[PDB]
Amino acid sequence: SCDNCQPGTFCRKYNPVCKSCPPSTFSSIGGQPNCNICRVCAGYFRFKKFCSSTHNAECECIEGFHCLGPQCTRCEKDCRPGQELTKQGCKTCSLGTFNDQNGTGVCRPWTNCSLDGRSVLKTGTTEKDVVCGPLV
Ligand SMILES: *[C@@H]1O[C@H](CO[C@@H]2O[C@@H](C)[C@@H](O)[C@@H](O)[C@@H]2O)[C@@H](O[C@@H]2O[C@H](CO)[C@@H](O[C@@H]3O[C@H](CO)[C@@H](O)[C@H](O)[C@@H]3O)[C@H](O)[C@H]2NC(C)=O)[C@H](O)[C@H]1NC(C)=O
Repeated sequence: SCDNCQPGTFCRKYNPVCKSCPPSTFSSIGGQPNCNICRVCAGYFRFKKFCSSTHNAECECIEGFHCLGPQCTRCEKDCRPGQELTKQGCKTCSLGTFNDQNGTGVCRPWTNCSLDGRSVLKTGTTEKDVVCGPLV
């Protein structure tokens, strides 16, 4: 029977032979009637894993970008200041928080001048921390 075939092959029900998957195709399961066409990673994408007869190629994003979604279906540009990288992609810092860093970092809460026993000299932004004053 055609079900005794190993991975990296294709096999037909009417004439059972475990013929090797040809170049730039693959099969992970076994003795299917076809091989699947190998993925290519170009443009904004790069190869994280390459294709072989047994496994598919897997993609990365280029420098300055990052994978978005389940199986890196798209690339997103790395976050600006005032944004943070989350699972749903770059998102703006919520009120009271900030991030001054470009293409990196995490939204951290504003300095609390009352907690330090000080006055507020300048107000906070999504991209800028509060500036505190003297001690009261
Ligand atoms: C400076 O920080 C104080 C206290 O900060 C506390 O500790 C920090 C390390 C963080 O964990 C903070 O999340 C935490 O607040 C801030 O004062 C607090 O403000 C909150 C939000 O307005 C007050 O909550 C309210 O409390 C009343 C009852 O008192 C409720 O009815 C409201 O529904 C609401 O929950 C909270 O009372 C207050 N806490 C204290 C201990 O004072 C302050 O906002 C902050 N200042 C600045 C300028 O950012």
